Order: sequence, then structure tokens, then C-alpha cells
Amino acid sequence: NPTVAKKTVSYVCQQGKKVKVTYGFNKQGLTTYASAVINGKRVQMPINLDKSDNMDTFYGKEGGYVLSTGAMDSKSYRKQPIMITAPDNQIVFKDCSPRLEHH
Ligand code: NA
Repeated sequence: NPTVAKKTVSYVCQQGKKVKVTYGFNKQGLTTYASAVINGKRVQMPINLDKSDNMDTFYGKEGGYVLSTGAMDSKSYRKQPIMITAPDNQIVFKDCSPRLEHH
């Protein structure tokens, strides 16, 4: 198993939507998957190495839910805004930033 740690981020999205996403991480601090409960079911989206590059990271298969964001690693992951697209190509969580909890 290359996943050795997992970390969770809470987001606030447009249209008052909220989503919590758990990311798996390997020993190098890269990510291995994104997971979120979507319509009361957990959806597991492995990192898509066909689509991901130096600028953009994508999780999920073609035909499924896809999380898209910027560069993701153990340094960056809690600062990156995300979006989640449904299998039918509708954006179901839009313009999601990680929540400020600072006093
Ligand atoms: Na993030």
C-alpha cells in the first residue's frame, strides 16, 4: 500500500454547499486518492495520473466523479481550492475553498 497517511479538509463552496475531502498520501508527501461523501455515499477517487500534471491534479476515472485542483502535496494541500464534477459533467461542488477556522 503506497498510502501511509490520510488528511481531511473541510470546504465551503458556492450555493451554500460544503464538502469534506480526505486525501491519501504516500511517503514522499504526494497524494494517492481523494474521498468524499457525495449524496450520503462515500466516493473514492484515485489520483488520475493520465490527466494530472505539474499544474493540475485530477482524482477519479472518466465516467465517474472527478475532483480537480492545483498541485497537491503535503505542503500545498490545505490551501488549494477544488471543484467536483459529476459523471454527467455537471459541477456539483463549485469554487470550493478550504474553510478559515482562525480566531
Ligand atoms: Na485543499
